[PDB]
Amino acid sequence: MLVKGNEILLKAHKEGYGVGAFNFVNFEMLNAIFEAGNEENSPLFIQASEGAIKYMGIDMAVGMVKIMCERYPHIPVALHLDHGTTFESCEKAVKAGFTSVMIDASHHAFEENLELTSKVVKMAHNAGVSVEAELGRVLVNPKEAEQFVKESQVDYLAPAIGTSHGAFKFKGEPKLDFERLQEVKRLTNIPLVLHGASAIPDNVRKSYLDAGGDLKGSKGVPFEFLQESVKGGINKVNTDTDLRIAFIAEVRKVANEDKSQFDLRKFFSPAQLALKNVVKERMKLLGSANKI
Amino acid sequence: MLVKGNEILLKAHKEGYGVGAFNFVNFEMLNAIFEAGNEENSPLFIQASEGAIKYMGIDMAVGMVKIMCERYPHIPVALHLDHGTTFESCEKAVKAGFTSVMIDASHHAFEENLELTSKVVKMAHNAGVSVEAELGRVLVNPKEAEQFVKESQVDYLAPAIGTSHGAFKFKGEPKLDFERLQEVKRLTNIPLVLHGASAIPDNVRKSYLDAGGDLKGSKGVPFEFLQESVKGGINKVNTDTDLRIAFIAEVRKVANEDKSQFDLRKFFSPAQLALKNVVKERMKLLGSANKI
Ligand code: NA
Ligand code: NA
Ligand SMILES: [Zn+2]
Ligand SMILES: [Zn+2]
Repeated sequence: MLVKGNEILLKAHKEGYGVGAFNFVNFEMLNAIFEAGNEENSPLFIQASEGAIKYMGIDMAVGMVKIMCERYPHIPVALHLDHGTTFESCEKAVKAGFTSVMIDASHHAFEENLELTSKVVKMAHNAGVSVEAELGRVLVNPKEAEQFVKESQVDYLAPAIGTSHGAFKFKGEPKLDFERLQEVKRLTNIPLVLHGASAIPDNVRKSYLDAGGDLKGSKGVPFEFLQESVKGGINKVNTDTDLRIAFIAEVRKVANEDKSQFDLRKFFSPAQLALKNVVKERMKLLGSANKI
Repeated sequence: MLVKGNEILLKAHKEGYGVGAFNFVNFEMLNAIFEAGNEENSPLFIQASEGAIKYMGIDMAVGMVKIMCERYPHIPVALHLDHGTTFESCEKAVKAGFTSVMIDASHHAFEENLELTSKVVKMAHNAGVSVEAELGRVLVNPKEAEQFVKESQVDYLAPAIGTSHGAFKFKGEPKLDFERLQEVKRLTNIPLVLHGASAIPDNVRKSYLDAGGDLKGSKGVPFEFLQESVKGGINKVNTDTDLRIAFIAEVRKVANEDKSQFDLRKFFSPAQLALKNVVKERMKLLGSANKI
């Protein structure tokens, strides 16, 4: 059941909890996410990257979501364009039926970022679609964020607040700038979004490594990081990496333990279950559980 | 573009070629099958087992197919219930939008098989849906097949003609009973269906084995078996095992060559390609290519 992204995030903003934004690239991922939402009674914020959209076809991406909505008509669902890179991409998503689009111009200077973002906002808003943007600079400047939000009229903002991600990659340990987050929150007074905050739960790790996987290069932030960010004003937490690892861990396991197995269901059923549980735990962690 | 099963198979029956009936259990399989049909200009006979329907949900199964039809409006597509086991299952498939249903009561005695098949036919025909049935007994008796088809009004029949399958499994290496096939074809004068005729292409077997797979128990039949079957009057060739081996082979390979890989696209993109190529080759082999 598709609704504006802002309808879900404004509630989270007002009531001070976080909503996991879960990516999907096919049916297996989508089904697991919906079942998680159903079992935890949590609103659903579903994300599709530009790569995922090319992979599925925007018609199949939206099509599958609409089908799942009819299964669980009681669950609020926002279909979100994850990291749109062009106005045309966001435009296509809007026409396709997305209820939320992100335009990422955070790698550009303030003025150009504001220009492109404002352009997307005008288009999306005219079609009743919510918009997300990103802003940094190194950590974001709260007063810059204030002006950016005011002039762009974006619905939610992803501020650079400690994660090594996108145009704000750094060398060393990621650290949540809590006070900076609170300042941004106070000055903007809109839902805030957290990017590049992969948690890699212990059990998920262990499942992947047990299946012969290698995670050297994928180190996650503590659960405390996510909890503190939510207390700081974060209302949307992008979740993809954690889903992939749990999913593929099971795929590797099945391959290892039975060389003669080629029934897709045998691979992807456990994979779905693992992914579903990650989503469920994330919903409880962020506080979106029992919010329906 | 959904058309009734008999529309596609009757053309194959008249012109003496075979149409591959390809199973799918998710998006990846379905997409590869459609791309294959598009690239070989071949009609599409898509199959969904009761297990696949349980896995996907009949709403998603039909839903995805309808979406794919909109992508390739020029390709005739028959959505087929593979090995339905009850009247209710066939009925649910019909109400869901399937354009062809198979009721498998071949493990029952003639009278009971005919009775259930006839009931399914009455229901399906009333809804404009084609029906497939199966008959044996050991090899099928042509005269029995003649009476079965005449009294049941079934659209196409799967005769036990040499393959180890279902209620007609055996120990030795399968041999096509060509003259028996010809007699059944001669007496029934309807499209015939071949079950349990997996023909793993050399490259497919190699790919799966190279990836550390084990195929003990999946020998199958030579291409010539399929070719002679079509010459004999077979118009529908169930294809599932061959698709899954090609698909999983690539999945295993990706898992083997990079332990740090958990991008689902990296796994399933090559998997789709492999499956697509199997379908394309099968279409050319059976002679459905360039028939659109
Ligand atoms: Na985003
Ligand atoms: Na069948
Ligand atoms: Zn970002
Ligand atoms: Zn059969």
